[PDB]
Amino acid sequence: LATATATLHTNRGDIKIALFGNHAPKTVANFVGLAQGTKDYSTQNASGGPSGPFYDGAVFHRVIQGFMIQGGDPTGTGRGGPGYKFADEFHPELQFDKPYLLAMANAGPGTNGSQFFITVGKTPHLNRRHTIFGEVIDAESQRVVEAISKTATDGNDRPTDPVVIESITIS
Repeated sequence: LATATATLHTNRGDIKIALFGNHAPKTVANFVGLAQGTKDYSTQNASGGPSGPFYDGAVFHRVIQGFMIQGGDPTGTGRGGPGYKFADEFHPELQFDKPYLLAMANAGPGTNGSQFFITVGKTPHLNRRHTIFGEVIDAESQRVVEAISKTATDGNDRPTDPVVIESITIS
């Protein structure tokens, strides 16, 4: 299925994710573009600057145990994005019937920006509400995602110890 690989190098470990470029071409192209600094975004990146890799220094600001981990907001608040919205991409072969799925966070139809999430369980109520565009490959990466999901959080589901995406390798 996969047409490319992404590794989120976090301060709590690496997460190798297979990207579904043939099922969600625009979403994957958007994620890869931001990751590498190739996409033209109009806000600031997670390092506060105008250009380069968009997600470096980004946190997972929303972690809910046995549900998912969500990040990719340059402000780390949950209200931010790269300065644009774009369409969802639902594919009949992609649904939330396994854990460890990379998908886009959103505020309802057509609101994808930069925020994404990784599930830690089956979440069928998210079917046809969130674009799936990836899946974590190896068992070790699944463990990092698991450990991140179990981290201590405040009353808003924000981790007390910041989980930081230090950079992202594409390959």
